[PDB]
Amino acid sequence: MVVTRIAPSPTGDPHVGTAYIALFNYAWARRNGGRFIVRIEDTDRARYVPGAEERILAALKWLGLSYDEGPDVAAPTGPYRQSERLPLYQKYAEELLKRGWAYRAFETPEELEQIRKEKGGYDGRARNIPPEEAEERARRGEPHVIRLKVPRPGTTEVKDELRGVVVYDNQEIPDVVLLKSDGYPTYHLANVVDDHLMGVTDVIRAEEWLVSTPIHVLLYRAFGWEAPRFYHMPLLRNPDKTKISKRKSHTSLDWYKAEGFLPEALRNYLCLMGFSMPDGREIFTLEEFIQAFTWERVSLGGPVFDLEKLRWMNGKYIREVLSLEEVAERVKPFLREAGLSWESEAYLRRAVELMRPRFDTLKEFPEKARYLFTEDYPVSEKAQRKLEEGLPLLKELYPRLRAQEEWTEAALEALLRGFAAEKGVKLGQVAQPLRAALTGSLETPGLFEILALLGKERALRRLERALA
Repeated sequence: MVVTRIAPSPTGDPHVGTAYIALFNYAWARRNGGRFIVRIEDTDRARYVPGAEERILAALKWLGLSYDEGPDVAAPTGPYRQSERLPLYQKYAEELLKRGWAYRAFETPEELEQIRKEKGGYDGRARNIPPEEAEERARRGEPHVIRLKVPRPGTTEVKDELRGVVVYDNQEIPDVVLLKSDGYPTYHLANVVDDHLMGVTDVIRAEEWLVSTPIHVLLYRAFGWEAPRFYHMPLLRNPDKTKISKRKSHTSLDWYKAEGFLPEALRNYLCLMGFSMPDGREIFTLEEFIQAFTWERVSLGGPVFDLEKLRWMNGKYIREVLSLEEVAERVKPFLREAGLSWESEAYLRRAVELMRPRFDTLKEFPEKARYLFTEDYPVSEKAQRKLEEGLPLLKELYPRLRAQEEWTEAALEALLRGFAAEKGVKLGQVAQPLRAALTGSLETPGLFEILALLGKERALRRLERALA
Protein backbone atom coordinates (compact mmCIF):
# COMPACT_ATOMS: atom_id res chain seq x y z
CA MET A 1 0.00 0.00 0.00
CA VAL A 2 2.45 2.55 -1.31
CA VAL A 3 1.56 5.76 0.62
CA THR A 4 3.52 8.91 -0.29
CA ARG A 5 3.38 12.53 0.99
CA ILE A 6 4.70 16.03 0.33
CA ALA A 7 5.25 18.19 3.44
CA PRO A 8 5.67 21.81 2.30
CA SER A 9 5.96 24.71 4.77
CA PRO A 10 3.55 27.65 4.53
CA THR A 11 6.51 29.98 4.59
CA GLY A 12 5.83 31.54 1.20
CA ASP A 13 5.15 31.19 -2.46
CA PRO A 14 4.18 27.84 -3.98
CA HIS A 15 7.63 26.64 -5.07
CA VAL A 16 8.28 24.93 -8.42
CA GLY A 17 10.45 22.78 -6.19
CA THR A 18 7.37 21.44 -4.36
CA ALA A 19 5.47 20.82 -7.64
CA TYR A 20 8.50 18.75 -8.57
CA ILE A 21 8.85 16.64 -5.40
CA ALA A 22 5.08 16.26 -5.41
CA LEU A 23 4.77 14.84 -8.96
CA PHE A 24 7.07 11.86 -8.30
CA ASN A 25 5.16 11.32 -5.06
CA TYR A 26 1.86 11.56 -6.90
CA ALA A 27 3.13 9.35 -9.70
CA TRP A 28 4.56 6.56 -7.47
CA ALA A 29 1.26 6.30 -5.54
CA ARG A 30 -1.23 6.15 -8.45
CA ARG A 31 1.21 3.97 -10.29
CA ASN A 32 0.64 1.64 -7.33
CA GLY A 33 -3.03 1.82 -6.26
CA GLY A 34 -1.69 3.71 -3.24
CA ARG A 35 -2.42 7.00 -1.51
CA PHE A 36 -0.86 10.45 -1.70
CA ILE A 37 -1.06 12.40 1.54
CA VAL A 38 -0.41 16.06 2.32
CA ARG A 39 1.02 17.25 5.66
CA ILE A 40 1.66 20.95 6.40
CA GLU A 41 4.97 21.61 8.08
CA ASP A 42 3.99 24.75 9.88
CA THR A 43 6.07 24.87 13.07
CA ASP A 44 8.69 27.55 12.12
CA ARG A 45 6.28 30.30 13.19
CA ALA A 46 9.06 32.78 12.40
CA ARG A 47 8.91 31.73 8.81
CA TYR A 48 5.11 31.44 8.62
CA VAL A 49 3.09 33.38 6.08
CA PRO A 50 -0.71 33.35 6.41
CA GLY A 51 -2.28 32.53 3.07
CA ALA A 52 0.81 30.54 1.99
CA GLU A 53 -0.82 27.24 2.98
CA GLU A 54 -3.89 28.03 0.94
CA ARG A 55 -1.92 28.87 -2.23
CA ILE A 56 0.14 25.70 -1.91
CA LEU A 57 -2.78 23.29 -1.89
CA ALA A 58 -4.44 25.25 -4.69
CA ALA A 59 -1.42 25.03 -6.95
CA LEU A 60 -0.99 21.23 -6.67
CA LYS A 61 -4.65 21.03 -7.66
CA TRP A 62 -3.74 23.45 -10.41
CA LEU A 63 -1.25 21.02 -11.93
CA GLY A 64 -3.92 18.36 -11.39
CA LEU A 65 -2.08 16.38 -8.67
CA SER A 66 -4.89 15.54 -6.27
CA TYR A 67 -4.31 14.05 -2.83
CA ASP A 68 -6.46 11.74 -0.72
CA GLU A 69 -5.48 13.27 2.69
CA GLY A 70 -4.49 16.88 3.49
CA PRO A 71 -5.46 19.83 5.71
CA ASP A 72 -8.43 21.44 4.03
CA VAL A 73 -10.09 18.06 4.50
CA ALA A 74 -8.46 16.08 7.39
CA ALA A 75 -8.82 12.31 7.06
CA PRO A 76 -8.17 9.06 8.92
CA THR A 77 -4.73 9.98 10.06
CA GLY A 78 -5.73 12.78 12.27
CA PRO A 79 -3.76 15.99 12.08
CA TYR A 80 -2.24 17.17 8.87
CA ARG A 81 -0.47 20.19 10.40
CA GLN A 82 2.64 19.81 12.57
CA SER A 83 1.72 22.71 14.81
CA GLU A 84 -1.50 20.96 15.71
CA ARG A 85 0.27 17.63 16.38
CA LEU A 86 2.57 19.27 19.01
CA PRO A 87 1.63 17.01 21.94
CA LEU A 88 2.29 13.87 19.87
CA TYR A 89 6.00 14.93 19.87
CA GLN A 90 6.58 15.38 23.61
CA LYS A 91 5.12 12.02 24.13
CA TYR A 92 7.47 10.15 21.78
CA ALA A 93 10.26 12.42 22.85
CA GLU A 94 9.30 11.02 26.29
CA GLU A 95 8.77 7.38 25.25
CA LEU A 96 12.16 7.69 23.54
CA LEU A 97 13.64 8.78 26.90
CA LYS A 98 11.82 6.02 28.78
CA ARG A 99 14.03 3.61 26.87
CA GLY A 100 17.36 5.36 26.87
CA TRP A 101 17.55 6.30 23.19
CA ALA A 102 17.35 10.02 24.01
CA TYR A 103 18.42 12.33 26.87
CA ARG A 104 18.08 15.83 28.34
CA ALA A 105 20.97 18.31 28.06
CA PHE A 106 20.75 21.60 29.94
CA GLU A 107 23.56 23.65 28.38
CA THR A 108 22.63 27.27 27.66
CA PRO A 109 23.00 28.26 23.99
CA GLU A 110 25.93 30.32 25.22
CA GLU A 111 27.38 27.22 26.84
CA LEU A 112 26.69 25.21 23.69
CA GLU A 113 28.40 28.01 21.76
CA GLN A 114 31.70 27.40 23.62
CA ILE A 115 31.83 23.58 23.45
CA ARG A 116 31.45 24.14 19.72
CA LYS A 117 34.42 26.54 19.33
CA GLU A 118 36.38 23.82 21.16
CA LYS A 119 35.16 20.40 20.03
CA GLY A 120 33.76 21.12 16.62
CA GLY A 121 30.31 20.64 18.13
CA TYR A 122 28.40 18.95 20.90
CA ASP A 123 30.43 16.29 22.68
CA GLY A 124 27.28 14.73 24.23
CA ARG A 125 28.50 15.60 27.74
CA ALA A 126 25.00 15.71 29.23
CA ARG A 127 24.96 11.94 28.65
CA ASN A 128 26.77 11.47 31.96
CA ILE A 129 23.92 12.83 34.17
CA PRO A 130 22.19 10.08 36.17
CA PRO A 131 18.82 9.60 34.48
CA GLU A 132 16.72 10.29 37.59
CA GLU A 133 18.88 13.34 38.28
CA ALA A 134 18.16 14.69 34.80
CA GLU A 135 14.46 14.25 35.65
CA GLU A 136 14.60 16.25 38.87
CA ARG A 137 15.93 19.17 36.89
CA ALA A 138 13.21 18.69 34.33
CA ARG A 139 10.57 18.73 37.08
CA ARG A 140 11.93 21.95 38.51
CA GLY A 141 11.32 23.11 34.92
CA GLU A 142 14.98 23.61 33.97
CA PRO A 143 15.23 24.47 30.28
CA HIS A 144 16.71 21.59 28.34
CA VAL A 145 16.55 19.88 24.96
CA ILE A 146 15.94 16.22 24.13
CA ARG A 147 18.82 14.77 22.11
CA LEU A 148 19.41 11.54 20.27
CA LYS A 149 21.26 8.90 22.27
CA VAL A 150 23.14 7.43 19.39
CA PRO A 151 24.83 4.14 20.22
CA ARG A 152 28.31 5.72 19.87
CA PRO A 153 30.47 2.61 19.64
CA GLY A 154 28.50 1.04 16.68
CA THR A 155 27.69 1.24 12.90
CA THR A 156 24.78 2.49 10.71
CA GLU A 157 23.75 1.40 7.20
CA VAL A 158 21.28 3.39 5.10
CA LYS A 159 19.87 2.50 1.65
CA ASP A 160 18.62 4.99 -0.90
CA GLU A 161 16.52 3.42 -3.59
CA LEU A 162 18.34 5.42 -6.25
CA ARG A 163 21.84 5.82 -4.85
CA GLY A 164 22.27 2.53 -3.05
CA VAL A 165 23.48 1.64 0.43
CA VAL A 166 25.96 3.68 2.46
CA VAL A 167 27.79 2.62 5.65
CA TYR A 168 28.10 5.05 8.53
CA ASP A 169 30.33 5.03 11.58
CA ASN A 170 27.96 6.23 14.39
CA GLN A 171 30.65 8.82 15.25
CA GLU A 172 29.73 10.54 12.03
CA ILE A 173 26.15 10.77 13.39
CA PRO A 174 25.47 13.36 16.09
CA ASP A 175 23.34 13.63 19.20
CA VAL A 176 20.76 15.89 17.49
CA VAL A 177 18.07 17.79 19.33
CA LEU A 178 14.64 16.17 18.96
CA LEU A 179 12.87 18.62 21.22
CA LYS A 180 13.83 22.23 21.90
CA SER A 181 13.24 24.00 25.24
CA ASP A 182 9.92 25.35 23.93
CA GLY A 183 9.29 21.76 22.99
CA TYR A 184 9.01 21.91 19.20
CA PRO A 185 10.28 18.95 17.22
CA THR A 186 13.28 19.30 14.95
CA TYR A 187 12.75 17.90 11.45
CA HIS A 188 14.14 14.56 12.67
CA LEU A 189 11.62 14.01 15.42
CA ALA A 190 8.56 15.09 13.42
CA ASN A 191 9.25 13.45 10.07
CA VAL A 192 9.53 9.99 11.68
CA VAL A 193 6.46 10.10 13.95
CA ASP A 194 4.31 11.70 11.28
CA ASP A 195 5.55 9.38 8.53
CA HIS A 196 4.97 6.47 10.88
CA LEU A 197 1.50 7.54 12.07
CA MET A 198 0.36 8.61 8.56
CA GLY A 199 1.54 5.28 7.13
CA VAL A 200 3.80 6.72 4.43
CA THR A 201 5.69 3.80 2.96
CA ASP A 202 8.05 5.52 0.53
CA VAL A 203 9.87 8.77 1.30
CA ILE A 204 10.48 10.81 -1.85
CA ARG A 205 12.19 14.01 -0.81
CA ALA A 206 14.77 16.67 -1.39
CA GLU A 207 18.27 15.35 -1.83
CA GLU A 208 19.11 17.74 0.97
CA TRP A 209 17.85 15.10 3.43
CA LEU A 210 20.12 12.29 2.19
CA VAL A 211 22.73 12.98 4.83
CA SER A 212 20.32 12.95 7.79
CA THR A 213 18.81 9.59 6.84
CA PRO A 214 21.10 7.62 9.20
CA ILE A 215 19.41 9.60 11.96
CA HIS A 216 15.92 9.05 10.60
CA VAL A 217 16.87 5.37 10.38
CA LEU A 218 18.12 5.21 14.02
CA LEU A 219 14.78 6.80 15.10
CA TYR A 220 12.62 4.17 13.31
CA ARG A 221 14.75 1.75 15.25
CA ALA A 222 14.63 3.78 18.46
CA PHE A 223 10.85 3.26 18.35
CA GLY A 224 11.35 -0.12 16.78
CA TRP A 225 9.05 0.76 13.89
CA GLU A 226 9.71 -0.21 10.23
CA ALA A 227 11.80 2.10 8.10
CA PRO A 228 10.07 3.29 4.91
CA ARG A 229 11.89 3.36 1.53
CA PHE A 230 13.97 6.51 0.87
CA TYR A 231 14.05 8.18 -2.57
CA HIS A 232 16.37 11.23 -2.62
CA MET A 233 15.59 13.39 -5.65
CA PRO A 234 18.29 14.93 -7.79
CA LEU A 235 17.34 18.61 -7.12
CA LEU A 236 16.64 21.62 -9.40
CA ARG A 237 19.04 24.06 -10.98
CA ASN A 238 19.38 26.82 -13.56
CA PRO A 239 20.96 26.66 -17.03
CA ASP A 240 24.63 27.24 -16.10
CA LYS A 241 23.60 25.23 -13.03
CA THR A 242 23.04 26.37 -9.43
CA LYS A 243 20.36 25.21 -6.98
CA ILE A 244 17.51 27.25 -8.51
CA SER A 245 16.94 30.71 -7.06
CA LYS A 246 14.15 33.30 -7.02
CA ARG A 247 16.78 35.75 -8.23
CA LYS A 248 17.97 33.83 -11.32
CA SER A 249 14.86 31.72 -12.13
CA HIS A 250 11.11 32.27 -11.46
CA THR A 251 10.26 29.72 -8.76
CA SER A 252 6.66 30.73 -8.01
CA LEU A 253 3.98 28.49 -9.53
CA ASP A 254 1.52 31.37 -9.22
CA TRP A 255 3.85 33.34 -11.55
CA TYR A 256 3.54 30.52 -14.08
CA LYS A 257 -0.26 30.48 -13.97
CA ALA A 258 -0.38 34.24 -14.44
CA GLU A 259 1.98 34.46 -17.37
CA GLY A 260 -0.35 32.04 -19.23
CA PHE A 261 1.69 28.87 -18.90
CA LEU A 262 -0.70 25.90 -19.29
CA PRO A 263 -0.85 23.60 -16.25
CA GLU A 264 -0.31 20.58 -18.43
CA ALA A 265 2.82 21.93 -20.10
CA LEU A 266 4.44 22.92 -16.76
CA ARG A 267 3.52 19.47 -15.53
CA ASN A 268 4.85 17.77 -18.70
CA TYR A 269 8.03 19.73 -18.12
CA LEU A 270 8.56 18.85 -14.44
CA CYS A 271 8.30 15.24 -15.69
CA LEU A 272 11.31 15.76 -17.98
CA MET A 273 13.25 16.94 -14.92
CA GLY A 274 15.22 13.69 -14.63
CA PHE A 275 13.12 10.95 -16.18
CA SER A 276 13.25 9.90 -19.83
CA MET A 277 10.38 8.21 -21.71
CA PRO A 278 11.52 4.91 -23.23
CA ASP A 279 10.27 6.05 -26.59
CA GLY A 280 12.03 9.40 -26.36
CA ARG A 281 8.76 11.34 -26.16
CA GLU A 282 8.74 14.74 -24.36
CA ILE A 283 4.95 15.25 -24.67
CA PHE A 284 2.06 13.71 -22.75
CA THR A 285 1.71 14.39 -19.02
CA LEU A 286 0.18 12.44 -16.16
CA GLU A 287 -1.68 9.31 -17.20
CA GLU A 288 0.97 8.22 -19.70
CA PHE A 289 3.82 9.22 -17.38
CA ILE A 290 2.33 7.50 -14.37
CA GLN A 291 2.60 4.18 -16.24
CA ALA A 292 5.97 4.63 -17.96
CA PHE A 293 7.05 5.54 -14.46
CA THR A 294 9.97 3.58 -13.20
CA TRP A 295 12.72 4.43 -10.86
CA GLU A 296 14.79 2.88 -13.63
CA ARG A 297 14.71 6.00 -15.84
CA VAL A 298 15.16 8.73 -13.20
CA SER A 299 18.42 10.68 -13.54
CA LEU A 300 20.61 11.74 -10.62
CA GLY A 301 22.28 14.70 -12.33
CA GLY A 302 20.44 17.75 -10.94
CA PRO A 303 18.19 18.61 -13.87
CA VAL A 304 18.23 22.01 -15.55
CA PHE A 305 15.05 24.06 -15.38
CA ASP A 306 15.19 26.10 -18.54
CA LEU A 307 12.29 28.47 -19.10
CA GLU A 308 13.02 28.91 -22.80
CA LYS A 309 12.39 25.17 -23.07
CA LEU A 310 9.18 25.45 -21.07
CA ARG A 311 7.85 28.17 -23.37
CA TRP A 312 8.90 25.96 -26.31
CA MET A 313 6.82 23.21 -24.69
CA ASN A 314 3.93 25.55 -23.83
CA GLY A 315 3.81 26.71 -27.47
CA LYS A 316 3.65 23.07 -28.53
CA TYR A 317 0.64 22.60 -26.28
CA ILE A 318 -0.98 25.63 -27.92
CA ARG A 319 -0.45 24.42 -31.50
CA GLU A 320 -0.22 20.63 -31.59
CA VAL A 321 -2.23 19.19 -28.74
CA LEU A 322 -5.02 21.53 -27.64
CA SER A 323 -7.77 22.11 -30.22
CA LEU A 324 -8.71 25.60 -31.38
CA GLU A 325 -11.84 25.66 -29.22
CA GLU A 326 -9.87 24.66 -26.15
CA VAL A 327 -7.15 27.35 -26.67
CA ALA A 328 -9.78 29.89 -27.62
CA GLU A 329 -11.39 29.25 -24.25
CA ARG A 330 -8.23 29.55 -22.24
CA VAL A 331 -7.28 32.89 -23.79
CA LYS A 332 -10.51 34.45 -22.63
CA PRO A 333 -9.41 35.29 -19.07
CA PHE A 334 -6.35 37.11 -20.46
CA LEU A 335 -8.44 39.11 -22.96
CA ARG A 336 -10.76 40.30 -20.18
CA GLU A 337 -7.76 41.01 -18.04
CA ALA A 338 -6.31 43.16 -20.84
CA GLY A 339 -9.60 45.00 -21.21
CA LEU A 340 -10.53 43.28 -24.47
CA SER A 341 -13.54 41.51 -25.91
CA TRP A 342 -14.64 39.89 -29.19
CA GLU A 343 -17.89 40.56 -31.10
CA SER A 344 -18.67 36.88 -31.58
CA GLU A 345 -17.13 33.57 -30.61
CA ALA A 346 -16.45 33.04 -34.30
CA TYR A 347 -14.08 36.02 -34.50
CA LEU A 348 -12.33 34.97 -31.33
CA ARG A 349 -11.61 31.60 -32.97
CA ARG A 350 -10.52 33.16 -36.26
CA ALA A 351 -8.15 35.49 -34.37
CA VAL A 352 -6.62 32.65 -32.23
CA GLU A 353 -6.09 30.49 -35.37
CA LEU A 354 -4.30 33.20 -37.38
CA MET A 355 -2.23 34.04 -34.31
CA ARG A 356 -1.46 30.52 -33.07
CA PRO A 357 1.90 30.45 -34.79
CA ARG A 358 2.96 33.66 -32.98
CA PHE A 359 2.47 33.19 -29.17
CA ASP A 360 3.84 30.59 -26.69
CA THR A 361 1.88 31.69 -23.59
CA LEU A 362 -1.82 32.48 -23.13
CA LYS A 363 -0.72 35.94 -21.90
CA GLU A 364 1.06 36.96 -25.12
CA PHE A 365 -2.26 36.65 -26.96
CA PRO A 366 -3.89 39.96 -25.96
CA GLU A 367 -0.47 41.59 -26.43
CA LYS A 368 0.26 40.38 -30.02
CA ALA A 369 -3.33 40.27 -31.31
CA ARG A 370 -4.27 43.58 -29.67
CA TYR A 371 -5.34 45.39 -32.88
CA LEU A 372 -7.87 42.64 -33.58
CA PHE A 373 -9.99 43.53 -30.55
CA THR A 374 -9.76 47.28 -30.11
CA GLU A 375 -9.54 50.30 -32.38
CA ASP A 376 -6.98 51.60 -29.96
CA TYR A 377 -3.72 49.66 -30.44
CA PRO A 378 -0.11 50.84 -30.43
CA VAL A 379 1.79 51.95 -33.59
CA SER A 380 5.49 51.05 -33.59
CA GLU A 381 7.79 53.88 -34.65
CA LYS A 382 8.82 51.84 -37.69
CA ALA A 383 5.16 51.28 -38.74
CA GLN A 384 4.49 55.03 -38.49
CA ARG A 385 7.70 55.85 -40.34
CA LYS A 386 6.42 53.48 -43.01
CA LEU A 387 2.83 54.77 -42.95
CA GLU A 388 4.35 58.13 -44.01
CA GLU A 389 6.46 56.84 -46.90
CA GLY A 390 3.27 55.24 -48.25
CA LEU A 391 0.73 57.88 -47.20
CA PRO A 392 0.02 59.20 -50.71
CA LEU A 393 -0.77 55.64 -51.86
CA LEU A 394 -3.44 54.88 -49.18
CA LYS A 395 -4.85 58.26 -50.07
CA GLU A 396 -5.31 57.03 -53.63
CA LEU A 397 -6.39 53.60 -52.41
CA TYR A 398 -9.13 54.58 -49.94
CA PRO A 399 -11.79 55.27 -52.61
CA ARG A 400 -11.28 51.82 -54.16
CA LEU A 401 -11.73 50.17 -50.69
CA ARG A 402 -14.68 52.45 -49.98
CA ALA A 403 -16.22 50.98 -53.17
CA GLN A 404 -15.33 47.33 -52.36
CA GLU A 405 -18.32 45.17 -51.36
CA GLU A 406 -17.01 41.58 -51.32
CA TRP A 407 -14.57 41.84 -48.43
CA THR A 408 -12.95 38.47 -48.94
CA GLU A 409 -9.21 37.84 -49.01
CA ALA A 410 -9.67 36.77 -52.62
CA ALA A 411 -11.36 40.03 -53.71
CA LEU A 412 -9.06 42.13 -51.55
CA GLU A 413 -5.96 40.53 -52.94
CA ALA A 414 -7.06 41.00 -56.55
CA LEU A 415 -7.91 44.65 -55.81
CA LEU A 416 -4.53 45.47 -54.23
CA ARG A 417 -2.71 43.61 -57.00
CA GLY A 418 -4.70 45.79 -59.38
CA PHE A 419 -3.75 49.04 -57.66
CA ALA A 420 0.00 48.20 -57.37
CA ALA A 421 -0.22 47.18 -61.03
CA GLU A 422 -2.07 50.40 -61.94
CA LYS A 423 0.34 52.68 -60.04
CA GLY A 424 3.73 51.46 -61.30
CA VAL A 425 4.56 50.06 -57.86
CA LYS A 426 5.23 46.52 -56.55
CA LEU A 427 2.52 45.22 -54.15
CA GLY A 428 4.93 45.74 -51.22
CA GLN A 429 4.81 49.55 -51.32
CA VAL A 430 1.01 49.20 -50.96
CA ALA A 431 1.30 46.24 -48.62
CA GLN A 432 3.54 47.63 -45.82
CA PRO A 433 1.86 51.01 -45.43
CA LEU A 434 -1.57 49.28 -45.42
CA ARG A 435 -0.34 46.79 -42.81
CA ALA A 436 1.17 49.68 -40.80
CA ALA A 437 -2.16 51.52 -41.06
CA LEU A 438 -4.23 48.49 -40.03
CA THR A 439 -2.49 46.74 -37.18
CA GLY A 440 0.04 49.40 -36.11
CA SER A 441 2.57 46.62 -36.32
CA LEU A 442 4.51 46.12 -39.61
CA GLU A 443 5.19 42.44 -38.74
CA THR A 444 1.98 40.37 -38.80
CA PRO A 445 0.16 37.34 -40.17
CA GLY A 446 -1.42 37.07 -43.61
CA LEU A 447 -2.15 40.64 -44.63
CA PHE A 448 -5.33 39.66 -46.54
CA GLU A 449 -6.59 37.49 -43.69
CA ILE A 450 -5.88 40.54 -41.48
CA LEU A 451 -7.80 42.91 -43.80
CA ALA A 452 -10.69 40.52 -44.28
CA LEU A 453 -11.11 39.50 -40.62
CA LEU A 454 -11.91 42.87 -39.07
CA GLY A 455 -14.39 43.61 -41.87
CA LYS A 456 -14.93 46.69 -44.00
CA GLU A 457 -15.88 49.37 -41.51
CA ARG A 458 -13.12 48.53 -39.03
CA ALA A 459 -10.63 48.77 -41.86
CA LEU A 460 -12.11 51.92 -43.38
CA ARG A 461 -12.55 53.70 -40.08
CA ARG A 462 -8.91 52.80 -39.20
CA LEU A 463 -7.83 53.85 -42.74
CA GLU A 464 -9.17 57.41 -42.34
CA ARG A 465 -7.75 57.84 -38.85
CA ALA A 466 -4.34 57.44 -40.49
CA LEU A 467 -4.99 59.65 -43.54
CA ALA A 468 -7.57 62.12 -42.25
